Amino acid sequence: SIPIYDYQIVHSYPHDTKAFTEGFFYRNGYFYESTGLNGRSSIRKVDIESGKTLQQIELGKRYFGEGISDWKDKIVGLTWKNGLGFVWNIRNLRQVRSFNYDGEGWGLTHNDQYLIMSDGTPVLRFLDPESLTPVRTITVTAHGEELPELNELEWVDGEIFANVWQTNKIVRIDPETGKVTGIIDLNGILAEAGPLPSPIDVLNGIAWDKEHHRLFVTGKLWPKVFEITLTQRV
Ligand SMILES: [Ca+2]
Repeated sequence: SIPIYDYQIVHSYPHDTKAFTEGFFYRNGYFYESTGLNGRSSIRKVDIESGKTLQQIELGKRYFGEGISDWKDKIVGLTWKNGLGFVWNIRNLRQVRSFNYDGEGWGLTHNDQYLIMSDGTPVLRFLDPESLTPVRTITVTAHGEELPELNELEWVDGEIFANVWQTNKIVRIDPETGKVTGIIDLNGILAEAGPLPSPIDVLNGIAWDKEHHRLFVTGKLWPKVFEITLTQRV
């Protein structure tokens, strides 16, 4: 019953083959990426066409960054094992706040009212953007069963898209119910990426350009970001 979507590549853009993508979004014509880079973690503003960095901060050695999302004129970021997050001004990525949260923090996105965070479990949390505390909590299910390993997130036209860690699939989640209503199958997309680096890591990172309706997907150490369209299979 859950429709499956196949992809068509519209464009491929260069992606840093050393970049362990942990957070990824599109804003004001650019990509913003939270990356692990050889043991340390950075937040970068990236030119889409060239994949080159325009602006970057490197987090303190005590912290390792995970999901990031814009909120108004801020960027909000999660961490790997710190149980805390950060808020930066978007202009110069100056840190303005730290906040605590429960458990782990993997992917982060937002809709018009809330930040939405995953943590590698089936559970998604909707944060009040001022208090940065959970005001709604939902459990994600596919075929009526809990779906764990939810990672990078993106709000796309009223749905929550999520990477499922260790797979080449992206689930489309009904935000009212937590039910998976569609599955995007990206298996085989690496065969269309050109020469691959060694090592290479997993699919992870979804961004959405609301103005032009461009959907972008990438992965850890992946040599490309793909702009893709979707068609329902069968
Ligand atoms: Ca995202």
